[PDB]
Amino acid sequence: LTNLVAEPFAKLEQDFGGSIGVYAMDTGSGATVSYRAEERFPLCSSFKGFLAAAVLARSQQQAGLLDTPIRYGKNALVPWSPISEKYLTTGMTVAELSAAAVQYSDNAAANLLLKELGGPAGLTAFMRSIGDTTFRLDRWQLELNSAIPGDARDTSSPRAVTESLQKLTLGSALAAPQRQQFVDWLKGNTTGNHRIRAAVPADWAVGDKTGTCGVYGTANDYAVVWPTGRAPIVLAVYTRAPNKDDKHSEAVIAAAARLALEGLGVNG
Ligand SMILES: *C(=O)[C@@H](NC(=O)[C@H](N)c1ccccc1)[C@@H]1N[C@@H](C(=O)O)C(C)(C)S1
Repeated sequence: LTNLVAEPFAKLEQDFGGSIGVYAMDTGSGATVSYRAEERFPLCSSFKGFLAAAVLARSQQQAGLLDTPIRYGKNALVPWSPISEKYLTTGMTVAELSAAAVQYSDNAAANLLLKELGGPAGLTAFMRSIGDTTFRLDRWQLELNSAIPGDARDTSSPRAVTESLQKLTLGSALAAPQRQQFVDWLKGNTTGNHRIRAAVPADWAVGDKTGTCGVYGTANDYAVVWPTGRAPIVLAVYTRAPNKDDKHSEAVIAAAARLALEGLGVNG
């Protein structure tokens, strides 16, 4: 049921000047679209969705975790921290940091939450615990964005991202209240309007998390999509390019998502 219908991903990545990795899953029939799906690509900020899921998992065992206030000093503010910078003088709750990391890709909030989980190895351990043997986080923001060609640190594959996203949003990896909260955070994301969402009709529900490393044409998005009248679709789109100063493209991510949906026979 893989690639029942061929799509021109090769021409798309050639026009972009890099590599594109795609894995899309129709959760009803099990049919898939797959292109470079088992290659490693840098996560960039897309790790933060899984970080929020790991926080929610912990909260099943710590009833008070989400409401815990976290205070932080100016030395915790990283470039691109649009929410946490407004609460420096007050603090934010764990739930609010999680929402900011997912929905604004707030870099300081993500580092604070990583600390709570025991750092990159603690997030990697959570992904191992849901059966993902590919994902690895090695460093913190912003060093994890280096996107060096051939470097396996801070990478996963489009396929493993999609498989883990499915387990967390639709499967049994989180208890039902935490599952819906993860979904609601993804649905409220603000940074993805020009990526997978641009290929999804306005009358369908969707949640996503983006990543943009800033170098090596490296950027990405993953999403769960609920077309009306059929089962949901889970997909991941990752890009990279050979030269440090190659620019990323939002349009190429949207175009790859359109091809994935066409390949699954989802009318959009
Ligand atoms: C994670 O990927 C973060 N990326 C960065 O901080 C980069 N230094 C950067 C690249 C391009 C423009 C500004 C910063 C954050 N997540 C990105 C995303 O979710 O697409 C981001 C651009 C919102 S910042």
